[PDB]
Amino acid sequence: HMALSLANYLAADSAAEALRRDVRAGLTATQKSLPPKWFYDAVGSDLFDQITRLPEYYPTRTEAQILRTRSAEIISAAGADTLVELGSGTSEKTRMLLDAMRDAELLRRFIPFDVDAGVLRSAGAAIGAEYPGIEIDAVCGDFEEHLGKIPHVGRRLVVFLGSTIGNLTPAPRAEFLSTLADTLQPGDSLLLGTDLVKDTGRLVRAYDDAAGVTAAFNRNVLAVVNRELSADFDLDAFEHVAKWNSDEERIEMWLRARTAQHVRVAALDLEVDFAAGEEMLTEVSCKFRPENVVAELAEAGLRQTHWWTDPAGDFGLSLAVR
Ligand SMILES: O=C(O)[C@H](Cc1c[nH+]c[nH]1)[NH+]1CCOCC1
Repeated sequence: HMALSLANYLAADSAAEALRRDVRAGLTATQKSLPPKWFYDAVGSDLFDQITRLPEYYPTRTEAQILRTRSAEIISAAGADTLVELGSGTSEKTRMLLDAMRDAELLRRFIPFDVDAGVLRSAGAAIGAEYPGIEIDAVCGDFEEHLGKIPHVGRRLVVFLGSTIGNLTPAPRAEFLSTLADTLQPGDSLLLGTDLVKDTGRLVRAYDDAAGVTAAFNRNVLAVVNRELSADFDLDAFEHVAKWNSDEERIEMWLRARTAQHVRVAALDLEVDFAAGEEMLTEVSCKFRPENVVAELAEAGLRQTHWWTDPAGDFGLSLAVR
């Protein structure tokens, strides 16, 4: 029910300042862009939840199937009594891992780490009910800033699933893995999900579904800016575009102005213009090669001890240690 510890390192005013800075920088750049972290307000989070069930969006169900068939092996290899989730704690994937830890009579502690305190409370109540006696220590924070705030207690399995790591470009990605590695003690393990290079048609369709749900998700960042910064983006004026970048081997989401648009952002005393056909970058989703996952882990000071992948080779999970 209500048993919980929660530390909260995210302030509303600090988030508001960050949005103002990001939007100013992003909209005044010659090549316009917006950071994807701002996708995930309440509406955008619900849209992403729906995305995970789209026929075209294979990543979630593919990762889940790997966990479904190999969770016992993962938990045995980790030997952890504490599950740290860099993420909500709300998915069936979490429960697959917790179940396996319970089955092995190892489970003692759950540490959900996410940006929404309300979500963490909900996760804590649900998990607390399903695994009686489990200790829950929630951390409300940003995984690019507050990894050092994660408690160093027990033998910890830190999981970073869904190929979230792919939403970081190489420089911030390397910094993230290095920082994360620095927090691991002997006996701790990282479980990392990475979406893999594959048929490019399938990749593009995964980010441009027939039902237009990803398009709604993408355009919602404009609604976020409209509401929070008193802007007047016309969402109907922007086309959703998903591209495969073969040089960087990443999916990119863009918003393309159908016609010329004049946008006023009142909170920033700012006016910007979009030319007809002008495109604005809103997200990258890097796709990996198995050999390069090993390399990127190595550069961060982590040794991959286990590698799991579906029979189609669509998705991969790494276990890595110091
Ligand atoms: O790149 C993706 O596949 C998604 C974001 C996304 C899905 N569809 C469009 N963007 N990310 C992966 C795991 O959760 C965090 C976000």
